[PDB]
Amino acid sequence: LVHVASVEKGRSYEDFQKVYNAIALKLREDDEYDNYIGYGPVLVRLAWHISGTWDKHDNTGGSYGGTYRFKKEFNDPSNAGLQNGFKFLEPIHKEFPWISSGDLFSLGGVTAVQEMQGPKIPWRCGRVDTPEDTTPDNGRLPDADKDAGYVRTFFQRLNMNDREVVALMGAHALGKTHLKNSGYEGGGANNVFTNEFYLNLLNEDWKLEKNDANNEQWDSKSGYMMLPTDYSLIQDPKYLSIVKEYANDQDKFFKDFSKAFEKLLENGITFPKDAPSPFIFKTLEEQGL
Ligand code: HEM
Ligand SMILES: Cc1cnc2ccccc2c1N
Repeated sequence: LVHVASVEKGRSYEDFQKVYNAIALKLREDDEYDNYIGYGPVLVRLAWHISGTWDKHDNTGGSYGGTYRFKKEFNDPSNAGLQNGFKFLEPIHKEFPWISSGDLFSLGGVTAVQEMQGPKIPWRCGRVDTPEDTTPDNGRLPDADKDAGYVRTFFQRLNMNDREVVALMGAHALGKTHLKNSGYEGGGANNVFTNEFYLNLLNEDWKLEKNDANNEQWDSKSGYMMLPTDYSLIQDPKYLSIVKEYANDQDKFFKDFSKAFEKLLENGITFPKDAPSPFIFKTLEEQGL
């Protein structure tokens, strides 16, 4: 099963910079969402969930086909809460109806990372909408109540190794869990991309507690939380070494996250030899906007 990137007809960097800018300006504007967190973190999670359905074994799922727009995937219990991200992107799609759904969802995640002061994430266009019958079944996204071995095995299906997994998990610096979405609660309210997830893991005094949904999570008296799968990164000695590395080197974390996130958003896509190079979009701040 082959998905060949096909550039939206006649479009080039400047077109996609315009879409980036529209997303970024709306991120600035709609600042009240989720107790003033803003839409940045949910857009990152949306880009990951539309990509994280991929299966390397048969090339099903993945960001290419934009299948989150269909009911089966939109209604996946694992995706509860992401409708807010979809709704945010609706007026962007109405203004730029030529962009494919997979390109829009993945670009939303790139734009959010960068606008939240994260690393630059090179991004490639050319995902093409596929029909409703290509929508992956529910159950391909990961459970949070599990251990390091589960996490490691899970991510092999996405062709990610230990360093890639630990780097990607650093996105849990962003946003928060919501009891009604996932059965986990808390995590404060950060909307600036940093390596703080790793600092929090190593430096806080963690207690294993039950939340109001009767699920276990790790809590600190400072008011932070970690999912069982988050905490597994310091329980496993291979993951712990990498956590320590990222806790001690912001730039390395940024560079490794950028690579892993681009890879995640491109899994399953065949780029022709004569496709455009990846685009690196300027932030609003870089443009003086
Ligand atoms: C073992 C892997 C992972 C598990 C089990 C997991 C689980 C979760 C859970 C349960 C939530 C809370 C959802 C809610 O209540 O609203 C969440 C939020 C989030 N996840 Fe993950 N996640 C994983 C990996 C990732 C990855 C790889 C990324 C992106 C690179 C990511 C990005 C985020 C973001 C940004 C949020 C916050 C969303 C918000 O504030 O609305 N997650 N994740
Ligand atoms: C501090 C922390 C830890 N884990 C998280 C998992 C998902 C989303 C946000 C998180 C978060 N802010």
